[PDB]
Amino acid sequence: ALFTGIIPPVSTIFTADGQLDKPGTAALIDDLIKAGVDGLFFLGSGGEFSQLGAEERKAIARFAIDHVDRRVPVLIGTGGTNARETIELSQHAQQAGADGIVVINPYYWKVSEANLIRYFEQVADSVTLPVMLYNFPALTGQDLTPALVKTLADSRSNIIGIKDTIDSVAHLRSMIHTVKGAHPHFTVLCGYDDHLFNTLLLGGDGAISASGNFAPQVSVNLLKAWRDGDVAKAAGYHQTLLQIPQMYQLDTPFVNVIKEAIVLCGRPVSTHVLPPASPLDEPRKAQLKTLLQQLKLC
Amino acid sequence: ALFTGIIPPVSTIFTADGQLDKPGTAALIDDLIKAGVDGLFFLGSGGEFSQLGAEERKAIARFAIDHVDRRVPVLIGTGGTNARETIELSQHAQQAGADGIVVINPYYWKVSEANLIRYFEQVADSVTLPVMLYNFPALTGQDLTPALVKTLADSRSNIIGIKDTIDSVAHLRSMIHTVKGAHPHFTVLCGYDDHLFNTLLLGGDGAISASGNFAPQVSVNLLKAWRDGDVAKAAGYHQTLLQIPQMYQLDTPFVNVIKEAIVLCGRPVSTHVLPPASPLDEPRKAQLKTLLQQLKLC
Amino acid sequence: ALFTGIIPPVSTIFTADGQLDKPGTAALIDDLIKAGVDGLFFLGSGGEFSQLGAEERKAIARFAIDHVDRRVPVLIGTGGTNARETIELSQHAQQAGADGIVVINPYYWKVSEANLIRYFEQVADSVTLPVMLYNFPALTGQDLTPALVKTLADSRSNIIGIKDTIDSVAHLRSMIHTVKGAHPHFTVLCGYDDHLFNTLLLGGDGAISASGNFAPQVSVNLLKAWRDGDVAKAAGYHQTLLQIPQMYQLDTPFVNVIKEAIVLCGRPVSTHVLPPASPLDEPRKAQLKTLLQQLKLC
Amino acid sequence: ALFTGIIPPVSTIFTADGQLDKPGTAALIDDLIKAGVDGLFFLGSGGEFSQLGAEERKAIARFAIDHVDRRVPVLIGTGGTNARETIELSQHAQQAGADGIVVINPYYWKVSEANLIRYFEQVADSVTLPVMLYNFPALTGQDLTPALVKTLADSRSNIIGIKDTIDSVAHLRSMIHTVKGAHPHFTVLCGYDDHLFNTLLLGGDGAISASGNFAPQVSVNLLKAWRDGDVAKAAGYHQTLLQIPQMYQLDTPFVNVIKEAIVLCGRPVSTHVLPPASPLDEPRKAQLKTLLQQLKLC
Repeated sequence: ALFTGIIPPVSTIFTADGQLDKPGTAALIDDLIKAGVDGLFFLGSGGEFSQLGAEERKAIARFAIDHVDRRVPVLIGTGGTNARETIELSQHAQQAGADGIVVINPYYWKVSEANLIRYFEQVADSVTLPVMLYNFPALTGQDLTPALVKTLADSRSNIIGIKDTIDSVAHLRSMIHTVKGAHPHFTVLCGYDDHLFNTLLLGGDGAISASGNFAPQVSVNLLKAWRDGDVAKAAGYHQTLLQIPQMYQLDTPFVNVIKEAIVLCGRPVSTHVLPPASPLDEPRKAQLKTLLQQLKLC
Repeated sequence: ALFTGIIPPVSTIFTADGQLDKPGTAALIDDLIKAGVDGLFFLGSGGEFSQLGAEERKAIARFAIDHVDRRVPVLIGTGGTNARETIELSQHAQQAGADGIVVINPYYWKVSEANLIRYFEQVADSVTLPVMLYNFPALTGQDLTPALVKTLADSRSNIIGIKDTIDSVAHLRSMIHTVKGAHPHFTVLCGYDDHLFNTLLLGGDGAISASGNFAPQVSVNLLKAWRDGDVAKAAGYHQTLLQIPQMYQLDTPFVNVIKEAIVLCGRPVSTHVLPPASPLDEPRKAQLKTLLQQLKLC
Repeated sequence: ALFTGIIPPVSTIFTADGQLDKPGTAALIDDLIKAGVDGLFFLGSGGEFSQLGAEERKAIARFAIDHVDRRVPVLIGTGGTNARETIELSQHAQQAGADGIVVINPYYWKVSEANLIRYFEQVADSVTLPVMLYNFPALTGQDLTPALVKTLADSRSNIIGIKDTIDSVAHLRSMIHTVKGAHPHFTVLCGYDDHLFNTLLLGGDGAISASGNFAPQVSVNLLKAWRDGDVAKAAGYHQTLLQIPQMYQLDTPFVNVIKEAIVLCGRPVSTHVLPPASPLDEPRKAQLKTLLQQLKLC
Repeated sequence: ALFTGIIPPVSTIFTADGQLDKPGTAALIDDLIKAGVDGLFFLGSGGEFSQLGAEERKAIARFAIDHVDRRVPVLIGTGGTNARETIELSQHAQQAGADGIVVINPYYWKVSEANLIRYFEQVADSVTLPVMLYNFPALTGQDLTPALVKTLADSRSNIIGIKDTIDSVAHLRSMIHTVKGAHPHFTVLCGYDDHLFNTLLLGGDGAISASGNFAPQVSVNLLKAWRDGDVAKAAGYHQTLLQIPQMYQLDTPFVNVIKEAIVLCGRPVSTHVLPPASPLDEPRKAQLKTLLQQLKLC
């Protein structure tokens, strides 16, 4: 099983001009590796992939991969609506030294099932890297069903995992039963902090969630306790993770909230976010600070 | 805080003629009280209230309350679309000796917010009993928001709880935060087996869920372990509760599955369900058995 | 084709104490027959079926059937969630002298397709009357697809039409293509005022819509002009029907608006509605008046 | 009022290698101008904007603008998820000689209302050109409400129109009332063939719809009859438009269908579409043919 455990969707740090901030991004990366995470996911939703151009995306992927320097496995989010660009980004990721790619379904047109299967087959066939699917139906408007994901895992042997970003115990349970039933080593990662514990108890593999960025120790220590067989200690961390997502209601998008949390929890970086996201105002930063303090996160 | 803990939505047991089966109903009630439940809820969704006439509802309430004979707190589900009837069913439940009523929002017309607040205020004023709200938006098509629930709890002091039937950590967390923040003794009970653990860890109060009928020991042992500070033990029971809901997929509606489970787990009753529900077939009964066996429930 | 043309969903008139107002209801019935409608539909959504008990429904049906006295075809809405009651209301409608019944799908539980087919088969077999289906997915949360409706028309020969209540050209077109393609005399009536014209141009058969109560001359004259080949005259009435539904925004439910409009347009009746509906306040009554006056309807 | 009447969302013609086909696109352009359209819209949804890179889009806009050579007004679709790119495409379109831009809301993140208002204000402030909004909630997952459109029309005087792409008489009626009530020359165009007639009768201004490509004469002729006060002639064209959208069911996306209809109605071009769209198979091409022949379109 590839890409198991805690694999944060790393924020991309930008300067005030909206250019990749190399020292800031590098420092966040080294904080996360230092914290014991199992891998790093660049250019996911929280990494602002959808607000970046293709060449910006390539430059960021290359920098991120080079800085990591094989210390942990690296995943690159290569999806979008332009399928030709997906292939271009996916092959670039492979050429630059990524260990895998993460591919969301096209989120403008909700393409027919036949087009959807064909889309994922051809992205898969375009690289010889492992491929992880990315389900985010709140944003895409099209759920990757456990049945369709099984079909894909049946069709292509490099389709080996999923980030299932959904607030649903049923979706996760059924994803694990349906797909891991047929494909024992298929990786099921939840996209939400507050589902890591259940995911593990259901027989899934970990999480790619936002709090990996500013509070990686909570998820890391939950996974460690769980693997140790210390279910009480695991559940104590889960109790914190249950409460964290209150801060994501502060703005939409909440990539600004995640970067301000990174700052408040001890890492000085530019908080700049790319439009149409916008800075978190002072009242909502104070609100964030008090929540992080209440959770003993800073 | 009223109605806390494990409060099963008791199945209504009927003979072949579609008439109340008093001995079957009595025996189920007596099984559940013996299992150590904290209360009994009659004529919830799983009790088939929506397939019953007003007079039959009154007959069932009467019989159930009298048999319970004050051994545990009793809730009666009195809602529907006919608000005159809701008031009639509520005052009947009070006169008959109920300890509280559970009231769903009208589920044909999704009435305006002003009509909805008025409805709930009107039914709460019709009785002097405690009133629990019932949120089940998958069936009602209209969610009872934490903000609207708070308004109701501010507005009437006998509106004291909610059964929040939803597969959503966010909805439960926000319910608890919003309403219990304002009303510390307001009772939050989840409607799904697989959210009990999370509900307790979030600061809520228990569950009214289907497995209460055929595996009450699992939720009962979970609540007891939790209240004893033995979180690992509680998590062990949660792991069973996480898996149980796959049986509910066998039919729609799944009131037939619940009764077949009661029989399989050791209580012989007739498993008759009211139209438009229909008998569970032999192949699906066979799948139910092996799931219950796999979970060590029979 | 049975039950074609203009068939108003007649409001039920009640006294201030919430009982059937016989003179008021009889006079509304007589206005509509005088206005040239093709049928009368009692106890539809606008007739407040979902707010009335079983015995009130029987009483209203009997009175309405008797007052009409075979001068136009009479339909009775017999649906609900209690399928045993649907059968008993449908059999009563037949014995009382109704010409057909209109049956909505169960709208609490969205039953499996197997259960849904079985339900409509059972109701259709309980009577030797014409059966019209009622699709209202905004309220039911479950669409009667053209495929499913064709399966029902294939299955029972007394399932002979549908009231399709949806703001969708595509749903109406596909309903007509699919069902009338296999059953040329299956009747398709739209449930909204502003789709009557399109329904006719698409090859369907008329409307059961709210404005049939207070402005029946608009629909009746549209249908007449269309059959006369005076398409420009039809389109002029259509322009009025396009603007009418802004008045329905005044309340939810808007059964109060419909009764107030009957009054405003010349027929003094009591405008009492059953909870959870409530009286229309004086400002919205005035707004309703100004909308009617703008459309030259009073 | 700017950009009224019939403004097709022009197909982008590509060669078998996926590059802009200049002579094919030029021929389509000249066919439409010659058919009497009131303007041309490049890089809408049907123009495959979402499957194209930013540089590809700039090349297409430049070529289409230069080929039209001021013969009719030209709109360019500039939107996407990357707001910085939206501004860059919008400024490029103005510098290239476009008459206006059409801007969809961001369709990955559904941004907060504040972020959404701010986005359209900054795109509008980036150009001195007329701006038309684009509502397509089936694809974006975020409806531009009549109330929000009116707030934008109040805020920026170059925000002067909307393409409202919705199967809804209610949405169109309310859009027209709310926004044109406040701004009499704000232009409301429907996005669907089968709502053109209702749009005009409601007080709106025309259509940007797929059949403008292959059957422009139907819409042009309808608009001409309407403006002539010959409503019966207009309604005869509408009867064809009511039936056209069956063909769009043949694939998702249906950009392939539109180009194959262009070919079947008499203009030989390459019918290549960009992934994740795919070629229409021979069976579905025949089906398209028979549908066009039935409507006397080829």
